[PDB]
Amino acid sequence: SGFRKMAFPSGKVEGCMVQVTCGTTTLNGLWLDDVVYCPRHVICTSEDMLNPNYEDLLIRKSNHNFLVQAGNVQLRVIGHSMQNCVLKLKVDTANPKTPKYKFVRIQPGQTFSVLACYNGSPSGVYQCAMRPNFTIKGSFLNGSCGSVGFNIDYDCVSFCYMHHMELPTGVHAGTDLEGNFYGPFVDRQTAQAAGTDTTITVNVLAWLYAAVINGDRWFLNRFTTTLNDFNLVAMKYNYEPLTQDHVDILGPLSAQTGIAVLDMCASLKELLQNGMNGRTILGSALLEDEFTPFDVVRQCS
Amino acid sequence: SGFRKMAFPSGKVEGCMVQVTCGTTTLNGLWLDDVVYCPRHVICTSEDMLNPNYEDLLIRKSNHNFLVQAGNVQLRVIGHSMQNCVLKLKVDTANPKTPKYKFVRIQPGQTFSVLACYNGSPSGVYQCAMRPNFTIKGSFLNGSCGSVGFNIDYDCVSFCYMHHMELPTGVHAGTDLEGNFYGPFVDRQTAQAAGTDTTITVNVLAWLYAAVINGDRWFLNRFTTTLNDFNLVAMKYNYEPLTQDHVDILGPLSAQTGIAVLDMCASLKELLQNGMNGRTILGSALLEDEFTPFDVVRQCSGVTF
Ligand code: NA
Ligand code: NA
Repeated sequence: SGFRKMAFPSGKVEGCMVQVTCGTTTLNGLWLDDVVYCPRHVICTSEDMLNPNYEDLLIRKSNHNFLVQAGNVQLRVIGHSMQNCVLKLKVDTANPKTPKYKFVRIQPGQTFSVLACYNGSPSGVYQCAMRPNFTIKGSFLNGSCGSVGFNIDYDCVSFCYMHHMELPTGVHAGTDLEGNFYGPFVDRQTAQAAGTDTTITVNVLAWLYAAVINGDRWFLNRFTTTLNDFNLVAMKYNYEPLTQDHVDILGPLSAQTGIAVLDMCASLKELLQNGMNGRTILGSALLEDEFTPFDVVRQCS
Repeated sequence: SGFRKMAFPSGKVEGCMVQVTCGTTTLNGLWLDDVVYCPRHVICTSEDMLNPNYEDLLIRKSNHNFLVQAGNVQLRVIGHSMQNCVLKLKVDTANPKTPKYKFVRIQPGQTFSVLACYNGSPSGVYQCAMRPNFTIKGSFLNGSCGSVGFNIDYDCVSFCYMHHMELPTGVHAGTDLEGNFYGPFVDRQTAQAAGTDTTITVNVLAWLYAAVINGDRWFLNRFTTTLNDFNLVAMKYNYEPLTQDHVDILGPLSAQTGIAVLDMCASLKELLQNGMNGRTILGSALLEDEFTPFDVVRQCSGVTF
């Protein structure tokens, strides 16, 4: 039993982290087969961080301006291209530690693990979620750009996030591994602000189902609700609307515990109205929204 | 910026995990050099688990009774030996992935990373602390026995924990890699219960410093206190005593933030005596105590391995 926020084992990703340097700037890259992926702003200088013209900047670069270091080895860049906001450096050597992998674009509410790196060396691993406003509440210091987020299923690593920047609110923004940003953000240092963040409702309900599994029932009630009445209420607490897709995703947990999905919604509505009265659920005094319905079955059932 | 519960990168340990099978029981083993380590209760069965004699059960076993499996490769056991509560299986192959490593025993309040495995397959990693009552609040389902806990320093892995059992409270108990239990527990099917737990005070203080470093400052006040006066309040609320050594260990963070430890203790005192007034610290409504001062310095400085 017990319920921890759990991250994926990071070994398969550790063997892919490299250091990429252009002029004065050094950040992390991802070495897979004979390609190193990194954020394109590694070619940006102090002078033009507001309105960098990446096409004009990249055409002026030679292969040997890119310094790639895998551990103690220096890799030879033999070609370069840009795909949206991700730089792709072709190297002469394929990474022998390349795992089975794919690139996936995730949706808000989905969870993944982050391997925070500095100078191509791993610092630590943690679990997090894509917030509804397309940011992540990460732990990133200067030089962490290029760290990646991933899931692991069987033996296949699905890369879903690359870190690019921190916003004034302290939260973080990045791209998928095809270089498309999550959310309405751009790799420019002009004024940008995250949209108002909300709670991932389907994840909260999943975590309340996990509590019942693990034996906790003090928050249940005899009421049910209509989907619409629930959303009217939850929106007033800055909760994400619940869709019929979400209701279907929770179908399995509703079976294993015998509590109908709209029944559990009534309990959540009551918790928002009352708080926890000094009590806790699964060791937390706040409602947790970074466990997906999938994670809950992974770790419980 | 940002602050998260962060585990060590686990690659060096994933290369050492194997599956051990004896009779009906299957659990995880740690393969280092030419030895596999695992809990000795793998040789137990239904009849014996209530009151076993591990001396006697083991001399009855033969090397061929132990099926050791590294991925899809099978290791030949050529010797078996017992050290306290861990079984040592000698194999005919040294693990080519053996890291630089060391066996250490940790103290209550210290933190480590756990690589939870099932059938020898690493499944997840999380950060936890050795509670003052010598349990860990982990996440383990059947088949996770033999999962290990570790720290990393520079390039060296310090193995400090091996999981053995779950307690009726849902918390977990285990040993160091020399087979000595943490806490007053035995590897038997007998009535066992965790002692009453307390909160790791020096870690709460470390976490308050982390909140300040990240710009969360509402709980600070103008007041200072005395080690003696705080400890009488701490004991009142089931907090661990704060020793002078704890104060020195927090020195770096007090110098980096300008809040003396006893200045911060006053803030913690007021939080114990008044609550959180309906607001949070680093996104938590409870006081976090699973970050050590060293953990805080390292996440805020960016040390790598
Ligand atoms: Na209900
Ligand atoms: Na104070």
